[PDB]
Amino acid sequence: PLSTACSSIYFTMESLKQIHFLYQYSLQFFLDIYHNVLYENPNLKGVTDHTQRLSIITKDLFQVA
Repeated sequence: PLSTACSSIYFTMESLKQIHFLYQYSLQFFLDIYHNVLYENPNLKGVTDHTQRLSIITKDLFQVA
């Protein structure tokens, strides 16, 4: 489910260029977003239960993106 949501966000982000010419986003930028959510996450620190970590990861992905 997280991977599906991640793909949806990136493609929505890519198609966002239609409403304004300025919004030109590359794949590397979205990869940086996803890796920041994945690696450098304050909320993930101190949590070992995987379900809670995935909930934190998806919420933080939405917010950080």
